[PDB]
Amino acid sequence: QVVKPTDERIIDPSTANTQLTGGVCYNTTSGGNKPLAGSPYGYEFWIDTGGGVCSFCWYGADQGGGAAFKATWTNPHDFLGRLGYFWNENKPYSHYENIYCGFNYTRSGRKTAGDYSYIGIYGWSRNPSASNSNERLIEYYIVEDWFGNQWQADTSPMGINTTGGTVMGSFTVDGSSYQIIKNTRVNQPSIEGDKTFVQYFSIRQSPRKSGTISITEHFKKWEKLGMKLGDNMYECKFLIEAGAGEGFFDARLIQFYRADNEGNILQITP
Repeated sequence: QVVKPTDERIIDPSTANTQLTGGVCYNTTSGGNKPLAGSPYGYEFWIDTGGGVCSFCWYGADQGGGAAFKATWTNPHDFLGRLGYFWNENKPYSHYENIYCGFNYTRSGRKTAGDYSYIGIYGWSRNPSASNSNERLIEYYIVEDWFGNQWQADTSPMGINTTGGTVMGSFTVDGSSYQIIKNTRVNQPSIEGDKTFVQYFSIRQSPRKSGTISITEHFKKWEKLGMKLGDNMYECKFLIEAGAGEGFFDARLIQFYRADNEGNILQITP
């Protein structure tokens, strides 16, 4: 049985709404994961073949829960900015115990991030022993929010017409139903070069800009639906992805922590 941690070092996301200052900003691609000094986290700045003018600023180890960042973009071609745990040490998700993320941010409004966009938790995992060769590499998303577009409101959850693929199931956690979707990307770019791989999505049905994500609950449910993650988790990071547009994301809080089933903290920042 999993008990929610109540440790005093956990910041209440609801009222973590003071603007942060004093970022250190990066304006070009990071060439994969790059560590942050004085921090357990790594960041990544990624864009597709370019348009440019994005910035990604970390708010440092001693404020905003330690993983807070701000991003801006101006007509990017699929900008991804992310910060959080980097692993890639041949361990399954369950090796990291119960993972949580407390967040609070502001962002630009509807239709400032193109036709598609994602905010939430993101990473990859490898499962080389999967019988289906398409499932040996996994890209995953827990989507708390997005920017909508001309056709659909940012207050309405994205669906398979944005993600592609198939609704596999659903469950309720952290105050909302999530729709679970599996998609196959066919000869597309990945962390292992151009190939076929699968994407797993949990789409929050009631989008939000602050709260707590019970990350491991999503991993457990995907696996219950036959969406296996395998034995080499790559990373687990908070993401802003903007397909295009011109806008910003500005976190007052991003706090990862890990706890055992009894709720004792194994890892937390700051």
